[PDB]
Amino acid sequence: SHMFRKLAAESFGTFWLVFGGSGSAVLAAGFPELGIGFAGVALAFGLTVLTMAFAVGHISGGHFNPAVTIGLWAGGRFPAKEVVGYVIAQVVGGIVAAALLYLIASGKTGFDAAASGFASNGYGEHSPGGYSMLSALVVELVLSAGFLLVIHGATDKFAPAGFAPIAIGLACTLIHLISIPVTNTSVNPARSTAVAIFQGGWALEQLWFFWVVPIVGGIIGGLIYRTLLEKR
Amino acid sequence: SHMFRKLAAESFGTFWLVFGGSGSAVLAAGFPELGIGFAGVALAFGLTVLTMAFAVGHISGGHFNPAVTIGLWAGGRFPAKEVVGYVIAQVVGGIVAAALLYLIASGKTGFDAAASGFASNGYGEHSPGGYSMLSALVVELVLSAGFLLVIHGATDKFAPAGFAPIAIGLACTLIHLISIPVTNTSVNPARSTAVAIFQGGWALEQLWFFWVVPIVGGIIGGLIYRTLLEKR
Amino acid sequence: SHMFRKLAAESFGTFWLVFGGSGSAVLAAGFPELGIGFAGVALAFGLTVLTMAFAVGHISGGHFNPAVTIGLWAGGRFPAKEVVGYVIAQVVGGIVAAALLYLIASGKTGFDAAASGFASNGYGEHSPGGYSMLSALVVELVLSAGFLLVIHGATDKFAPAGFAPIAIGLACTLIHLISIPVTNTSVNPARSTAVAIFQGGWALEQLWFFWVVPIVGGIIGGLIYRTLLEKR
Amino acid sequence: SHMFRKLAAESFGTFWLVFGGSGSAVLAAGFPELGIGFAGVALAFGLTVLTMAFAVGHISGGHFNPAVTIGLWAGGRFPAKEVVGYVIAQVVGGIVAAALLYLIASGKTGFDAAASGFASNGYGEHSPGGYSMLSALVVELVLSAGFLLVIHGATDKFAPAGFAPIAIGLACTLIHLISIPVTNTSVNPARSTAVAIFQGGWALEQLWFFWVVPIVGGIIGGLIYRTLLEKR
Repeated sequence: SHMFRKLAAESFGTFWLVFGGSGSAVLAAGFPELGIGFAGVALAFGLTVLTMAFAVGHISGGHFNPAVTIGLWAGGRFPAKEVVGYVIAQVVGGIVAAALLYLIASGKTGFDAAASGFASNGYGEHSPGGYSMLSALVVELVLSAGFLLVIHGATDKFAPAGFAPIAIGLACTLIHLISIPVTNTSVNPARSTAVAIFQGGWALEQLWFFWVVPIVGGIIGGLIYRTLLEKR
Repeated sequence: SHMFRKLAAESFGTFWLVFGGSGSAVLAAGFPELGIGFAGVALAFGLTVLTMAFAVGHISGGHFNPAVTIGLWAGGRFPAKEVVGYVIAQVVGGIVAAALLYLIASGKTGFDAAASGFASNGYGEHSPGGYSMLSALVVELVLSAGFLLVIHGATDKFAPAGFAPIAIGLACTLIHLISIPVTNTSVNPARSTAVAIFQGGWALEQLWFFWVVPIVGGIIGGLIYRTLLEKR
Repeated sequence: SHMFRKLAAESFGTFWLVFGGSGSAVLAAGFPELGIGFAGVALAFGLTVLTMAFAVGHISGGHFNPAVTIGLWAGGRFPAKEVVGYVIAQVVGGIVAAALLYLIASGKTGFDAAASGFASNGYGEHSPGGYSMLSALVVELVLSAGFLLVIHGATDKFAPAGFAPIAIGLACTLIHLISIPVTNTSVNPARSTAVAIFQGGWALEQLWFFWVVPIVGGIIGGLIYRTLLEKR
Repeated sequence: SHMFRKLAAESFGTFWLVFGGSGSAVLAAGFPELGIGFAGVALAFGLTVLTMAFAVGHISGGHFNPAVTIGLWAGGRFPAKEVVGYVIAQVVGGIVAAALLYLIASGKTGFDAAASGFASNGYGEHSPGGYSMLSALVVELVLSAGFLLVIHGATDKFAPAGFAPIAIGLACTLIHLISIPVTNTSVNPARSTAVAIFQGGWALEQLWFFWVVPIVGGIIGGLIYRTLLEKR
């Protein structure tokens, strides 16, 4: 319940998320004949939220995501003052994991961080299924809103205590099963930023998208729970 | 505990279910070499129930399904008066998600909502494994009954509190692992309706089946728990 | 807490298990290009235990398995008098599901219940990987023991209440991930019996094995928890 | 709460882990056309921790891992005196499972424990993806630290009671989704030791690595939770 340690929890959580989620995508998804595919990456991603929320959610609330922190503010749960420190902690944490991951990935003949996307988020060409920008937009907006509708509900007063990390993490596996072919799935501006810095080309130029669209998405989910469903 | 907000919860839950479940099937199941297959779609489907039940089950009970609402009435848990509003909320919610999904899917060269089924439920030709009508019937009846036998038991007085969304959602992954090759799996009349409206052809003509057969199925499960297992 | 209803719970649980587990194996495991494989069947199997234990475990204890009932007796948890009724309830339940399943499977051109094993358990030729009898024995004995070491521990006094259906069901997914290539996995004499009656040939002649070996296995697990780990 | 029985719990837990995790890898991962792949093995591995922690964690704490026991000491949770007995119990348990597994695997024509690695951990050639030693190091250090950051947090005073076996086991599935292509994943010095003794060649010579690197890794995670995040 001291801020220095709350920021440490958040930096570590987002770290776990970016190391785990992206590590599975770069290291294991495509491994020939025995690789884990998109369903594997979705699972890893959502177990980074669930393990860490159980571990450090009781210290920080376990946001691990700028879009979650900003949406908790929108829905009346996080004070405007603590927002910016969390976002930075998260972004920092994610950068370190993505650099550690890069050093790992390059331990193998042929690794092209650039020519493989390095699990970066993108739309259009740099969409893995080649979905246009309007497909990228509508999917992140809907999925960020929803994501926050889950965090808000799961951690509500009259939501039986203890289970929110299960609700929230699995909602993060769900969201990846849905949107990977479309954008590789962000709904986390700090996840996109980590790997974009190591794809070095096309990722960095579409980055802004995955900062604007998840956040707007998550405010909306916060607004929908706050005004519609919470009262009571 | 106001009805307007309870209907909002239900519309949103069924929305999540149709966006998630169907979105995974249309967007990710068949993606070449890395796609999530039938086991992926089953998982997504059952995480739409579990996240949303945790999130909004404490507001509405989190039915998200006409067949569940009608079966809760049969087993003595939902009053006849509130049934019709829930069913409509659910059906509406599902329609919006299925339209949003359609706009997403069409962001990609080659998308034929019609020639691909758009994850609609069907029997005979329009059964993915080509199972006859009697296979379609017996599987939905058994699986709807069972589904409701789980909801009834999991949310029973003497069922330790908190865990029903886990029981109920996973029962929804289970049911999809079983029946997808047979009918693409409905046991949800509001799920079938959402996508059927966008397959535009063969789906709409078999629709009625997936309204009659899940409901009958779910009343039966409600009746079996009510008279057999609840008393005590 | 009346016996007639406790037997109904057990018949229904074992029913769910045999319909689900085997239904996934016969209907979905091998479906070309999108099928769920051995990992899918393992999951379905273990979600039949978890949903039903949550649903009817509070009525019966949710054994769903002759080897579990007989091992609960060994470890001092189930009285010798109630054993035989449970075993029969379980076996009956399983027979009905396996017949319903058969009617479903035959709704499709080419279905050979006999030439495909119908997910029956077997050793030697009728082992899917062709493991000898000594491989069949050691795997079921170890896995039945373990299974019961989990039921005993998970439902122990000083095991925090509520979570045993998660522990026990997932132990049932685990056990299938391990042993499917070896014997298709029984550790449930009532599961083997259900489908063996519909494979009609080689299954019925190896049946006895999967009645003797799981039970011995589960008594041992009961004995190991009772004398070693419970006291205290 | 007697030591003889606490050592029995630990020997049995590590046993389950090595039988399950490795059994899935040797028996099921590569089975042609229906095998469970790396995502299957990751799941089995992490369900050995979760079932056993639920089962025997309330007796011992359910460490099942020298690196976990040594890291619990570092983070101030396990007394230095009880460390060595646990490590040996764990190592013994694991040896027995790995021998039982070997007898199982050899029940099939063609089984070469040596030419197949027998799911042993290795770096360089004997890395399944051919990742250099510096990739092996950084991945285990990060993943052991993290692993212990999860155990510490999940079992913390102010972590709602009951859920730590879910947090901890799933963190063990996560860690395998990440690192299998790189080293087959150890973060468990007692897991590596079990199978290394049966690969008989290259495993035994790289062994030391997977004793030094996980432990250092897990002390660090213990140190990071102790000094940074616990106070309060």
